Amino acid sequence: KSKLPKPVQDLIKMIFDVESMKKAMVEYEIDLQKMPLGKLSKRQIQAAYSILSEVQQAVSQGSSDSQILDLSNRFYTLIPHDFGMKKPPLLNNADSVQAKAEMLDNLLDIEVAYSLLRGSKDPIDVNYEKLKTDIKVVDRDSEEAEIIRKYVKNTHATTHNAYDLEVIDIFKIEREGECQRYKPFKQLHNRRLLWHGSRTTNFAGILSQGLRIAPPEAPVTGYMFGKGIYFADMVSKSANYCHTSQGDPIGLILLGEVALGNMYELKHASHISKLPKGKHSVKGLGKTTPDPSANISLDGVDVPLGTGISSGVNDTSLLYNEYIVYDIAQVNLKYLLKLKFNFKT
Ligand SMILES: CNCc1ccc(-c2[nH]c3cc(F)cc4c3c2CCNC4=O)cc1
Repeated sequence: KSKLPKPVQDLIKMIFDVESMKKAMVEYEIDLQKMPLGKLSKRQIQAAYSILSEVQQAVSQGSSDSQILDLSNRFYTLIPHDFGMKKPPLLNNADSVQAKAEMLDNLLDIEVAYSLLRGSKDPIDVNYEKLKTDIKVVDRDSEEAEIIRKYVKNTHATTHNAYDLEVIDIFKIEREGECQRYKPFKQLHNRRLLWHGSRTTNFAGILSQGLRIAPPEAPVTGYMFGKGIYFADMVSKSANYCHTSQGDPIGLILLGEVALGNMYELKHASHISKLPKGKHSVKGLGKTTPDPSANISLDGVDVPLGTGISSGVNDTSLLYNEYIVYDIAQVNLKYLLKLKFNFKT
């Protein structure tokens, strides 16, 4: 009965895949009986973030093993885990705290996906409408597809040699309310078409609610430029955040129009609470940048699809550029790509 094109139906099945959600939770060693998908709650996850912030503070402060163990046990009480024969890993380093924070980020979007899914017509059409997003297939033979394929081909980083990328499908997307929300930023200068990678299990949340900023209660660990929305001009830097594997080599990646305006240019980590007055974004400066002479205009937006060349910058923490905005209204999502990851083994 569903009149949606086959590629769009396949996308809906992929994003609302309950088996992918359960597999993710098993990998995280979550107790699926004590915290089923339907029992995930914002208030409990909020409280879990706060505890992880206390753990992060305890670890860097060099607190006693007693107070670290206490906080570690409090986290596992809020978010039940099942380690089987193995005892529960002690949360006593920054990497472990960041891994649990990123698990919570993914769990929240899985909760959104499951709540939508269980919230006459073909089930595929019903679930499509719940995304509150217009999704159209971009024709393979179109100049539009040629530009996007070239962006993918040209901006694969030399140091990301674990996989090759193949574009399966290109979708043009329009989130309900996003045009009205973006309107004020639409006439800002320096609008750029940039990559945003995420786990497939996040995309129901991303399409229904848009790209969002980490809450205050989330720990600061791994936010190089503070709590904002991060984008790449190199497809492979973003593609890495799809967290695809040989077992599941199909990923989803966004092209967003980002209203960057006056960029605060940084070479090193700075946890931005407030931009300098007159700045609209941060650019992390990479050693390698898309060749600016190959910059193209797609529907009034700059597409940096040039091959990676040396920037001017040797004295930087970053191999590749990154772009951060601190207002959700500065992003207009344009395309969603289904990518095949061909791992080299
Ligand atoms: C949430 N834990 C800390 C954290 C995790 C991931 C990111 C991040 N940095 C990026 C740079 C970039 F150029 C592109 C991306 C990211 C991300 C994740 C979002 N997606 C990206 O493509 C930033 C902070």
